[PDB]
Amino acid sequence: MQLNPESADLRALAKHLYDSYIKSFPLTKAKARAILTGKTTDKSPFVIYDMNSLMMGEDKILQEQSKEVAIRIFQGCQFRSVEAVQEITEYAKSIPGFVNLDLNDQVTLLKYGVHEIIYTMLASLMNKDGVLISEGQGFMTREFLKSLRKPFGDFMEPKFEFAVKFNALELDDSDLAIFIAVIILSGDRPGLLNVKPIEDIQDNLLQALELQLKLNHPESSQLFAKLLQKMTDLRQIVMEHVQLLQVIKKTETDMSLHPLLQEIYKDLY
Amino acid sequence: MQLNPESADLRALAKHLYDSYIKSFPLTKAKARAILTGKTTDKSPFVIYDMNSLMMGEDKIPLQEQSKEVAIRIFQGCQFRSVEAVQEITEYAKSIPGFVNLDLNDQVTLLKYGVHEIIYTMLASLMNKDGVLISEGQGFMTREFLKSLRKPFGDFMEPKFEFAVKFNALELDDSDLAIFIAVIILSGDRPGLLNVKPIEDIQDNLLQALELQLKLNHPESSQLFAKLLQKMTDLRQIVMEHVQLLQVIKKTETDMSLHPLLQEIYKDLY
Repeated sequence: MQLNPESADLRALAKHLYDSYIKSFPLTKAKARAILTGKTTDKSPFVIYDMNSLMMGEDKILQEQSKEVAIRIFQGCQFRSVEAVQEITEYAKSIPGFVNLDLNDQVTLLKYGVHEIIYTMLASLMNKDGVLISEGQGFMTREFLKSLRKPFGDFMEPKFEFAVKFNALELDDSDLAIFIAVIILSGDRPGLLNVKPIEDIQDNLLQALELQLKLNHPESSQLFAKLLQKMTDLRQIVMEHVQLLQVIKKTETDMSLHPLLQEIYKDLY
Repeated sequence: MQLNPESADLRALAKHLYDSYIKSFPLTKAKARAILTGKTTDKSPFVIYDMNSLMMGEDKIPLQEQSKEVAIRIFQGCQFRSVEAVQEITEYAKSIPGFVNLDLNDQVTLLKYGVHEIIYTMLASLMNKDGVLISEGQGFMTREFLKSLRKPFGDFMEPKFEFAVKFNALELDDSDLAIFIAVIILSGDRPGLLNVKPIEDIQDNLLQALELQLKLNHPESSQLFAKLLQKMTDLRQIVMEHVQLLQVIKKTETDMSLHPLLQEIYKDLY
């Protein structure tokens, strides 16, 4: 490793991705950690730890029902998911060379990868106790999400399980900006014609990420390998999610989905 | 990259894994590629490209519907080998430095989730754009023939062929495969394990060994380490779509049994 024009360019590529990551995503890992440790005073979130804390929290964010509780939560998860797909698309277009690829392959790269990004970025909002909700305005506890009516008391546990392992790597927004870009640009997704120009964009991004982690994480040896193996855990989560979603469409027929999400989930896994 | 005691040890770890890989697996990539390119002069396999080539081929290896009878036998022969393969992988796993000293419940666990990932990584060595070597180089079944089989069997081999194409383009050899296989086995993030600390401790070395092997052996391929690691993603997807498909053949066909060794592996998996 040395200071040469190629290394200087890999840093330039890294800065670019970071600046566009900041421009695309409003709730950054730095921003969310600050809240999660109480370093901010403006963003003091309400904690939803039970039913009585949820009903009071709905005032900020029939006679009696617990079914309406699991329905309302799940709908709000897909409410944010749609807003998130918009940001990821805005971001994807800023990756050097993405636009100049086949548009039918741009559609493809975003179709399979959007969910992997969603969950990578969701871990930034999480801790062993719970998740930040409503752009940092609320905090829903892990155990509360777990107590929800079957089979909803299981749709968030794999994300929390992942989040714990991922967060132990101690990555920052500068590292996440390259990693997110790496995930998008993959030459092993189905329905791709031009894998050659994609694998060349990713080769640069991987070269950029390897250097970023070398400079930023002197302590973590084999982090590059560790971070790359998390893409395996992300695919499993995306797969177990669509597998769980088929149970919602079947067992509880009266549970609709947004047409933007309906197109993504169609003919996926 | 430098020559120091740690690097010398990583090479020793690499040699060890290769020598046990050779001892465990009889049909190596080198061996299979020679058959596939007609460089061997004895192992001349019979090509099964349709129905008539299969019947004549069955002479070399039920009044029911022909298309159903043929799909059933093929699918059974895929699992007959799969069993023989699990035995080889287990023999290999025991040779990885530190595997035996771990928890035996964790040893059972690691092999439970990883055996299928290895099976498919090693299956790609027997494959080319045209088909797959069957019965240890005695036969060659075509991709398109496997694709024509009665629903939903005409779909169980396509993901393996798709993978194989991408994996083989990396141009790995038995030395590289020997470390990669070992890396897959020592996966930390699997269910039913509490001793993640010693498991990760083994994989960190294996990964360090693989990074050096690819650096020395593949001077041309600059991000081969990153590329090869991303294939573990494709392997998990295949193992997942496989168990998901296996569910269909039991619900569709009541008269479709499985070997008790495989029955234990697939149980409570994905």
